[PDB]
This record gives sequence, C-alpha cells and structure tokens, in this order.
Amino acid sequence: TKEALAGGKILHNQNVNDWERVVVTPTADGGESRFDGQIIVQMENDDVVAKAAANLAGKHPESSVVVQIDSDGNYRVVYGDPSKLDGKLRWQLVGHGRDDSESNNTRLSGYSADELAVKLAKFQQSFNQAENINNKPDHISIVGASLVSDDKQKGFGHQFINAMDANGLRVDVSVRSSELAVDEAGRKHTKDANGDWVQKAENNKVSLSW
Ligand SMILES: O=P(O)(O)O[C@H]1[C@H](OP(=O)(O)O)[C@@H](OP(=O)(O)O)[C@H](OP(=O)(O)O)[C@@H](OP(=O)(O)O)[C@H]1OP(=O)(O)O
Ligand code: NA
Repeated sequence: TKEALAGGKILHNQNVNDWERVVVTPTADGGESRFDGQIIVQMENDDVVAKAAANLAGKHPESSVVVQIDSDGNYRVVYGDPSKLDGKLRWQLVGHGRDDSESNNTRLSGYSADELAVKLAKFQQSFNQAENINNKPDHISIVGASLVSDDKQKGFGHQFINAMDANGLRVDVSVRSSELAVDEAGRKHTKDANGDWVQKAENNKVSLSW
C-alpha cells in the first residue's frame, strides 16, 4: 500500500540524533541513472518519510548517500559513503508537503521555500567541510506532495529554485503538483484526477531549469 508524502500527522524535524534509522534494502532492477551519485536528504523524523528515503537509496544502492538533517542544521549519514559523491549529482529531498494554498503546498518538512534553500546551502558547506567532498548538486528532485501549482507555473518549486540560486546553488528542480508516494523499489507514484496511484504520469511533474 502506498503512503502519501502529503502530511496528516505532527511534524518532528528536531534533534537528528533522536531520529529513527531504517534499513536500506538494495533493489537490483533500478536501471541506469544520469547521476553519478546522489544524496537522499531526509527532512523529518516520520516513518513514511524515512522509508521513502531508504527506498530511493535502495534503487541505486552503490551510489546513494542518505542524510538526515534537523531544524538546527545538524546532519548525519545513515547510508552510503560520501566518497562516491563525485560527478553529476542529484539531491532527492524527502519530506511531507503541507500548508495548502491557491498554488498548493507552501512547506516541506516545515520549511518555506526560502528557509529550505538556506538550510541546504548551509548543509552543502557543512557536509563538504566534515566529509571533505564536493556534494554540489546539478538537480534537486523534490520528493514531497503537491509542491508546485496544478498548472506548474507557480508555488513552492518556483520560489525554491530562485531561493536556491540566491543562496549560491544554481540547480534544476523537479517537483510534483499531486500527491506523491515512493514504493518498495524506490519508484515514485502520483495521484491521477480520479485519486488513483499511477506511475510515470509526466503530467503531474515539472522540471524547472535556467
Ligand atoms: O529511469 P527510470 O527508471 O524511469 O527512473 C526515473 C529517473 O530516476 P533514476 O535516476 O532513478 O533513473 C528520473 O530521474 P531524471 O533523470 O529524469 O531526473 C526520476 O525523476 P526525478 O529525478 O525528477 O525524481 C524519475 O522519477 P518520476 O517517477 O518522478 O518520473 C524516475 O522514475 P521512477 O519513479 O520510476 O523511479
Ligand atoms: Na533511469
């Protein structure tokens, strides 16, 4: 059964050292990725979020690093080796989207688009300093429900791509206007107009670029 990343329970994003850690099970049918490595960034201490982050890493088990990061900016690596992060990198940000508006959700794991950009910019420098690694992403995949407007023209993803650039991270951003879930193979599902979970519905996502 799919569990949406659309909120519904209380946000717990503080004190990373007190978060659950879940097992990543490598799946062997992940195929090829354009990214040489990736960071899965788990943004809150919630079972749906933690499982989704672990399942994404399991799709590319040899080149994925999972980080948990809290409201104070403290982070820890819970899967993978940062030394694999060389080349064309993606970050997949995993959290619940919440706080609806005319342009859909306004917060991912409690963070506005501006706040999220600041957090990620600090994290890039902290991670690079502590791990001695350039983790600079080319692409951010926002793995949370309904973080761009239905027509794909407004909302969180648009404010986020600009705020990221303002904070020194020029990235492409993929983001979904619908509810979103991650399955046991690390593949994403969105909800269609009928409320049914589907895969590869390109109409539910947009890739914002420069
Ligand atoms: O090649 P596929 O097996 O079809 O997997 C794709 C691919 O991810 P991989 O890197 O794991 O191959 C996409 O990556 P892009 O190069 O297009 O960026 C990703 O898109 P996002 O990066 O935007 O997350 C997409 O996810 P989506 O379902 O949202 O299209 C995902 O497909 P799966 O969901 O089946 O893993
Ligand atoms: Na692929």
